[PDB]
Amino acid sequence: SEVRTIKVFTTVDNINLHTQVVDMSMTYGQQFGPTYLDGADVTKIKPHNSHEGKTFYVLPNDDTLRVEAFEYYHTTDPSFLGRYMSALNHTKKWKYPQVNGLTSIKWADNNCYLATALLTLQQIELKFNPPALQDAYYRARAGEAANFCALILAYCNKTVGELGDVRETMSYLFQHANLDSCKRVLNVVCKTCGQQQTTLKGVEAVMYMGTLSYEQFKKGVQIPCTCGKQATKYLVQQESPFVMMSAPPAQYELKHGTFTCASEYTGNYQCGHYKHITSKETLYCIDGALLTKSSEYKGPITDVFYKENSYTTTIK
Ligand SMILES: Cc1ccc(NC2CNC2)cc1C(=O)N[C@H](C)c1cccc(-c2ccc(CN[C@H]3CC[C@@H](O)C3)s2)c1
Ligand SMILES: [Zn+2]
Repeated sequence: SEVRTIKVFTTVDNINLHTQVVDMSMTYGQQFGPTYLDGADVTKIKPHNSHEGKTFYVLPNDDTLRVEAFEYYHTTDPSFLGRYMSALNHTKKWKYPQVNGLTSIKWADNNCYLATALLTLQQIELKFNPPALQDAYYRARAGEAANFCALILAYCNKTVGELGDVRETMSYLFQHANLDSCKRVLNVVCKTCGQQQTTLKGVEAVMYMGTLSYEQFKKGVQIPCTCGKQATKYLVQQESPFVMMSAPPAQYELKHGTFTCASEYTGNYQCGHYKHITSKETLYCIDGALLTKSSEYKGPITDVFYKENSYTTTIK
């Protein structure tokens, strides 16, 4: 029969486009290997006329594509692009309403943890190393978050519909961000073992598990020492744009102007629901597309974010 061809573009980054002549006899899979159009898998689909001039993602099967992919995503995981595309096929159908001047996500597929992560990222100063996240984060801030959400899912190895932990999600994202200048100095004091000082850099400089209260962390927290006597750990020095204080969910009171934003978590381990509390002129509770306002808050909180620049203790 007649051999028909169209010109299309292939890519791994949607920056470097590569002109290809495709036979309309054969599947994309027979000519490129696994191929995606706007996240949708077309590997086993024959080219349509409407495809002419369109861009298709392909797996890097040569050194040029492998390098462009690594430079863009900062990963060599062979399944990364397929997972990104599979997730994108879903997140492009989500609604991203502007709620309180920020981009949120209307609830679907257990995406409350992503909505809360996305709302937190918009409030804190953060530069991503992968251009993929830089580029998608810039679009997410402008209200176009489908790509950013699909990259978060891909980078965090989460299925669409699986409930995730906001603290684990932020931890992954922080590990792909420039925090080289973030520094934390801790002092642990025991009656027996004396005073020992530790300096933490990067992700460990901005995250703490065991208290929601920045003020309590500064005053001092009780931790088990090596000897088995209780010891006091306190913050001596903090240099970072923000700090993230996490703990297992507990009834907490949030007061206007004493924090930036917080993760509320109702329900049981791995099957609950996240809401985002933010401090503006009053306390805002952002629940996907749903918004409520209150002068004060009491609820089960698991993450609190406070802004920072430089803090030095007055203790000793
Ligand atoms: C949602 C989710 C997904 C995946 C994972 N995976 C693992 C962590 N990495 C691998 C976790 C969670 C999770 O649920 N996190 C919350 C913050 C959380 C964290 C820690 C503990 C708990 C809880 C314990 C008990 C609970 C029931 N309710 C309590 C809380 C308030 C009080 O009045 C009753 S929730 C949750
Ligand atoms: Zn001790």
